[PDB]
Amino acid sequence: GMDYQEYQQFLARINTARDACVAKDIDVDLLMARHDYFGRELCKSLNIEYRNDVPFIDIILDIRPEVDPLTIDAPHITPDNYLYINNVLYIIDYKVSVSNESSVITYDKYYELTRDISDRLSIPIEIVIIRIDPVSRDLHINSDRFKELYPTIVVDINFNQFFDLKQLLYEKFGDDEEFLLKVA
Ligand SMILES: O=C1c2c(O)c(=O)ccn2N([C@H]2c3ccccc3SCc3c2ccc(F)c3F)[C@@H]2COCCN12
Ligand SMILES: [Mn+2]
Ligand SMILES: [Mn+2]
Ligand SMILES: [Mn+2]
Repeated sequence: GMDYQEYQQFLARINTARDACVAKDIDVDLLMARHDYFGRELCKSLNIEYRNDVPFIDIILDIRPEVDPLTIDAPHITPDNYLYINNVLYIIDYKVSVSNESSVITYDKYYELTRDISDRLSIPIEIVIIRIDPVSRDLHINSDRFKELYPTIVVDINFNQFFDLKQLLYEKFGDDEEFLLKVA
């Protein structure tokens, strides 16, 4: 599961919170930690270095190190990770969601903004959204090309600890109207 030091920090934050807005920050942080926890376990399965929100220009400079960083027309996107293999750039983003809604938003955006730099570099750029459903624990990957690259991708984890911390948060703030309708 998640780190013991990380778990206790959430538990301390929940026990000291008295205010809805602080409680919603803990809620958004639980989602971020849950996402990052998935990323690290996924990256282990894919045998790639764990990364998060890496600037696209740093990706171009890694795969094509002769490119002038001062004068390259690159998109201003920060994908979770990438894999450059057989002159194909796979742009990876981690998702933890019961819905594909957030996947379609990220795909449509990353696809549209990588067409030009793909033409410029003469490198095909494949957008790979890797989503785990946190209930079913099923792994859904859009990219056929990415799935043909790898053996069947298995990320055998659960989010029971995240569910538990969220449950404690709602024990304490479940009757706070300001918390229940808090966005942050
Ligand atoms: O890196 C991400 C990102 C993802 O890669 C993602 O898959 C889902 C969501 N993301 N993001 C979320 C985020 C990420 C993970 C879990 C919950 C949240 S909830 C709002 C929020 C994010 C990041 C910072 C922040 F201050 C936020 F309030 C932002 C959005 O766009 C830029 C980069 N990014
Ligand atoms: Mn990200
Ligand atoms: Mn992500
Ligand atoms: Mn695997």
